[PDB]
Amino acid sequence: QKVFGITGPVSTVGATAAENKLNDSLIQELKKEGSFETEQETANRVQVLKILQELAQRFVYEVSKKKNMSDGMARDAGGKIFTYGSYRLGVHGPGSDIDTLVVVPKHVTREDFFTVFDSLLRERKELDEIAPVPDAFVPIIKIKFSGISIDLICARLDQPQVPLSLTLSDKNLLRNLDEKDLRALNGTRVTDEILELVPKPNVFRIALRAIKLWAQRRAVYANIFGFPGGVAWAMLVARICQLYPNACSAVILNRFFIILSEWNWPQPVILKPIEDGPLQVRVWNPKIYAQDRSHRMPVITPAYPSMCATHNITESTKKVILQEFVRGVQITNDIFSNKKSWANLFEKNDFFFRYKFYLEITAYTRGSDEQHLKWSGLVESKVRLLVMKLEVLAGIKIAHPFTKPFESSYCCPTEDDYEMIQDKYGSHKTETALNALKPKAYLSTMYIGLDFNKEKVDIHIPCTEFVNLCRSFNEDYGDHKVFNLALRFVKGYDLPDEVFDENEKRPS
Ligand SMILES: [Mg+2]
Repeated sequence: QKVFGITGPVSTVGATAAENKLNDSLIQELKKEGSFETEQETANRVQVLKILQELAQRFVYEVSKKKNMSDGMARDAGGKIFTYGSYRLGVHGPGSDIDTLVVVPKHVTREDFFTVFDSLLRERKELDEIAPVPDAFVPIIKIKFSGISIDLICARLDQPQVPLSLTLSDKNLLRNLDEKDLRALNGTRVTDEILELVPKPNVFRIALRAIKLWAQRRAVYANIFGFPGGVAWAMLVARICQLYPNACSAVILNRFFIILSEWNWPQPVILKPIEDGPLQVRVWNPKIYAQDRSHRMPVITPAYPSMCATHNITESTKKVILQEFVRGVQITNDIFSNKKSWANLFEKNDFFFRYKFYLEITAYTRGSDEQHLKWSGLVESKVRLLVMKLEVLAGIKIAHPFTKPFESSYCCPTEDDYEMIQDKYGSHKTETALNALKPKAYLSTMYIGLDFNKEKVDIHIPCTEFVNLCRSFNEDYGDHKVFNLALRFVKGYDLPDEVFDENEKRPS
């Protein structure tokens, strides 16, 4: 049974009463920490999805009519919404976006999605916000609609109709699709497979809710900065579910930390045998592809074509993940022996207390929210490259990127003030000299914690290269009247208080 994975179960023993009690405690702690939304919020999501399906049909219909098709053929053309990622898995929370895919027949172009479908959304009274990003890895429209955040992508099939009955599991659907359409289909195909690959979906969901919370709190969740993201975490949980098909989620978590802490990296985590299929694309294969051999902690997607979802993991972030696995073993063991609580497991990281030195990376923009989102996105996208350059330097013991940029915005009349913002920010010694308060200047700041092992050592070259790289991406970047980029080396005693919550106090 594929549900027991590629190695067979470790144990088919069922949960005991004591284990189920630990599981009840685990669920109550998840509830206390806000993991679950209300029944009303779930209803609200279901309603917006009905509307999205209606609009997806209307979109395909309108495009079809514009290309001179009869009413019947335009109806027949169809159009269908799917969800993927956390909502589709049922592990979403009150804040969560719905990752949503719009699948359209062959005559409906990506251009049509960004014009006709985009306009259909803008005509709705329920639309709160809309931000099209036709450039992203997967071209996307991000919206808020009746208060719910929806992330919308589009895939064009090589068939003239998209009926309501359509499922995406048939790998023949991938024939004749361009790279972007393949990418677009991959998310939903993988999510759907993960669900079919675990022995008991609700055990999986509770375990994954816990790992998502744990990973966010422990600052090991962010694919962009070299940590596993949602799909990778989902697959790691799924693997352990297969090994203990009759276990309770609390037991899955204990076994998870142990197994992954002890695992023989770079040996891969795989949920089902790697499939071949009808395309000429490479499937993950460290035997024959040197890039694949380089993956440090490979977590491989099950849907054809299999790929490594954790390719971004670096030398430094691997160490952090493994450290966090070890803490998890210690703590869950203690919870099982009734010495510690689930709340102990989910305690927030102490990133800003644990290093003597930090590198601050600040992306400034003076203009619209749009070009800042684009600029910072760009700068944010390169941070992992700086980490890889820093971490291989002789003097550097670790270069540990934080997982979330600190965001800020300001009243910036001149022209002068933008200059003054770039100056007093990043150090607690000079930061107080800000206000008001908060025409606008944006900031995104990433932090890299540094551990060094005649002192120094000199990190300025990779830093300068990083700045030059980010400026290179177009002539605008590039400017200096609008876009700017700063790297600052700070001691821990001198970190800005944006970095501590009103719950901790700064070290010295
Ligand atoms: Mg998302």
